[PDB]
Amino acid sequence: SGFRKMAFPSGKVEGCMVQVTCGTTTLNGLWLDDVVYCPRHVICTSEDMLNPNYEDLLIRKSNHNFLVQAGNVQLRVIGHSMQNCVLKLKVDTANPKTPKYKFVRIQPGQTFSVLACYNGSPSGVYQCAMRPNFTIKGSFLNGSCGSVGFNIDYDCVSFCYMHHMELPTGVHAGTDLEGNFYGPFVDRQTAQAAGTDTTITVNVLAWLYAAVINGDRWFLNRFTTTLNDFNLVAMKYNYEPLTQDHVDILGPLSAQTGIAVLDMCASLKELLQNGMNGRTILGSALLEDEFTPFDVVRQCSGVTFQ
Amino acid sequence: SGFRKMAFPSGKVEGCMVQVTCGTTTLNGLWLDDVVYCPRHVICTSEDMLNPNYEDLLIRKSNHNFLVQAGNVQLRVIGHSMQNCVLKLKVDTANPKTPKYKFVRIQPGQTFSVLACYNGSPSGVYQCAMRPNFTIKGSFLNGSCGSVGFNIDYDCVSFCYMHHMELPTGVHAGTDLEGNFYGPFVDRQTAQAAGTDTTITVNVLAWLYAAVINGDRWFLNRFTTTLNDFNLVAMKYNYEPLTQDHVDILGPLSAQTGIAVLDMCASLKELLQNGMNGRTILGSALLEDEFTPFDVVRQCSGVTFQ
Ligand SMILES: CCc1ccc(Cc2ccc3c(c2)[C@]2(OC3)O[C@H](CO)[C@@H](O)[C@H](O)[C@@H]2O)cc1
Ligand SMILES: CCc1ccc(Cc2ccc3c(c2)[C@]2(OC3)O[C@H](CO)[C@@H](O)[C@H](O)[C@@H]2O)cc1
Ligand SMILES: [Cl-]
Ligand SMILES: [Cl-]
Repeated sequence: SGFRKMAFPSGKVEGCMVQVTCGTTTLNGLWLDDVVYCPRHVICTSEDMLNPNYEDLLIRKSNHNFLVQAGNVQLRVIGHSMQNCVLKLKVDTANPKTPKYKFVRIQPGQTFSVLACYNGSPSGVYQCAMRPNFTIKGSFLNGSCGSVGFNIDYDCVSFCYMHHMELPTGVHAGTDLEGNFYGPFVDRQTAQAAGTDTTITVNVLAWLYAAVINGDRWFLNRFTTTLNDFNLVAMKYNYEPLTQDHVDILGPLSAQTGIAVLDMCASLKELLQNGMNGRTILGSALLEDEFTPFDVVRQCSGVTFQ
Repeated sequence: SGFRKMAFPSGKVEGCMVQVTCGTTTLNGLWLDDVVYCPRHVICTSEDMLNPNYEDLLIRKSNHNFLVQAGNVQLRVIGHSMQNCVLKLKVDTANPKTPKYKFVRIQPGQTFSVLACYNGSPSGVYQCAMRPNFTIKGSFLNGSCGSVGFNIDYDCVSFCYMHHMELPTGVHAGTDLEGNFYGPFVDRQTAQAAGTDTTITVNVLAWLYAAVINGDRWFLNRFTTTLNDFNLVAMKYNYEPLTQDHVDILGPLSAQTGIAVLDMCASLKELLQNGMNGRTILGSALLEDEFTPFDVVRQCSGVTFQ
């Protein structure tokens, strides 16, 4: 036992990272089959970003202007095109390391792993979640744009995110692999502010289920509640309303533990009202919301990937 | 910016994981060059573990009894030998994926990443630290024995840990790659209890330096202290005494931030005495001690690995 914020093994995605340089800008790209995906702002300069017209900035570029390096070998670019906020560079070699993969657009509250990269070289891996206000709370220095978020199922990598920018508040915005941003964010430097960072209540309960499975049970109480009562409390603490679909996704953890979902909501409610009183749950002194119900089951079941 | 508990990319180690079965027991092994390392308790049954005599249990084994599978291909075992608590199985093929690597025995307070594996297949990766009482607080289900902890420098993997067992308290014990356990723990089921889980003060300050670099500065105050005063406080809160070598390792973060190490200790001191008052630092409501000073510099500098 033990429960930890665990990322997916990163090897399969490490094999797709490449460096992309246009003019003076270098960032990362993702090499899948014979196509290299990267943020389109690689073609921008520093003022270019105040109010760029990418359609016009790309007119000045040709295939030979995009220097793509995979490890120490240069890749040949035979085509380029813009799709939403991403450029797709067609190279003349298929990546030999391409895993089986899919492109998916995730929902707020879902989690995924990030392989932070600089200059096409991996730096580290950590788990993140798509926040209800559509930002992620990552770790990104300059040059990390183009690093991707992903989940792995069996032997299929589902890419879900590509990094594009940092708000003045230090949180992060990006796109899916079709180039569409999560949320209202745009790839220009402007007054962009994030909405409320509401907590993903269904992940919190999942994590409370994890704790009981992993021996922490002090928060369990003699009470129960209803969805309509619970939700008055979640609305007061800036929590996502809990829904019947969520109660349903929590069924399996409820079955394995024998603790009814609504009794667990009653545990969460008292914790919101009274705090933890200086105690801890799974090593944390605050309620954790970046573990989905699939993530607790997966980690508590030892699911592996081939 | 942003600061997160980041693991090392796991691809290089994913290429060394293999399944090891002796009789009915399956666990993981590490395939480096032509040798496969795994816990010696793979040769034990269930009662065998109360007070095993591995010397005698191994006398009953031969090379053909150790079934080593790498992905879907079986490996041929041409030799086996015990070194402390690990068995070394010599196979007739060198692993083609062997990275450059080293075996190191770490010091308490040092951190490393774990690639949790089941049946020779990776499941996830997370960062851990060797605790002052020589246990690690991991995530391990049955079948995870043999998963390794590691750090990567440049393109050299320094293996530092191999998982072997769980104490009744849910914390974990293991060995280095030479087969010697960290701490007093032995590979038998007995009354083994962990000593105090003291906090690694030099990592805490490192993380306080990370927070200031990442915009959290509310804990900074108008005070300073001395090592001898500070240490009276660390001793009262079950913190490791801070030493001059530690002040020295913190120099670079002190230089980059302009906050004197002893002023930062004065910040840590008030936090120990008054608590955080319901606020948070780098997203945590408690003081984090599993980031070493090298880990903050590395993550805040974008160091990558080839
Ligand atoms: C085969 C051995 C094994 C596997 C997994 C676990 C841990 C575990 C954690 C979390 C969940 C579950 C199991 C699970 O879903 C939520 O529990 C449901 C009700 O018992 C069950 O119907 C599901 O098939 C599923 O096992 C223990 C032992
Ligand atoms: C080249 C661009 C760059 C690199 C790294 C960073 C972040 C950074 C974080 C943490 C530390 C340091 C830097 C560092 O050690 C601790 O700061 C010391 C005093 O300035 C310096 O002497 C060291 O070389 C080292 O830069 C910013 C910009
Ligand atoms: Cl916390
Ligand atoms: Cl974490």
